[PDB]
Amino acid sequence: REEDAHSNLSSVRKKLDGEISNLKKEIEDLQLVIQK
Amino acid sequence: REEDAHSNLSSVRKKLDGEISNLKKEIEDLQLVI
Repeated sequence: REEDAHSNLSSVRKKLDGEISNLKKEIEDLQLVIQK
Repeated sequence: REEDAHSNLSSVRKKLDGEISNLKKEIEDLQLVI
């Protein structure tokens, strides 16, 4: 149960960590466009 | 081990859901001026 449950969770975490990194990064790009 | 790890995961997971939604909110609000 809890190996697969650890995997199910950690794969969700792999989506959650991925998005959050695209979010922090695409903000940086966006601000480099914004800067005036 | 794996139950405390279940907690170590779900705590971080809740910290993720939180921080994801902060960032996602602000972006979505900000886009509304373009």
